Amino acid sequence: KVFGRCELAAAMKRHGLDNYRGYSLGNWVCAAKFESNFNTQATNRNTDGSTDYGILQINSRWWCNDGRTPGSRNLCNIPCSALLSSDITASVNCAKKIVSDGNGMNAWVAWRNRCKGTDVQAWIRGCRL
Ligand SMILES: [Cl-]
Ligand SMILES: [Cl-]
Ligand SMILES: [Cl-]
Repeated sequence: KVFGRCELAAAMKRHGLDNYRGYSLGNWVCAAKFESNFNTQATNRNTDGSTDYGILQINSRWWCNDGRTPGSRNLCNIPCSALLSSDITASVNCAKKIVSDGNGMNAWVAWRNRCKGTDVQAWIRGCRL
């Protein structure tokens, strides 16, 4: 499923991500835009042998299990494939853990490089919400 922008904003808000760990909704929408282009099915292999999964590109070395990643910790206790679902619940639950791990949203490279410090409220402009 490829979410619309306002559609994803509404889902993220309903799931309690708006202002979670102090990160406004636009931060989360921007992160998803550049991590997955709002595509729940997105997967991308990383250089260390891990893979990033889903709308928020959650990593298989630390956070989810994909069965093929050396050093995997599965801290979200979830199969990575469950993070590719059309329902974002599992990705949100795991993202809440990631953003609580000490470095905030810096855990998302695309957020750090493309969202951090920018006018992130623009990502929710026009939405009823
Ligand atoms: Cl915002
Ligand atoms: Cl959803
Ligand atoms: Cl923080």
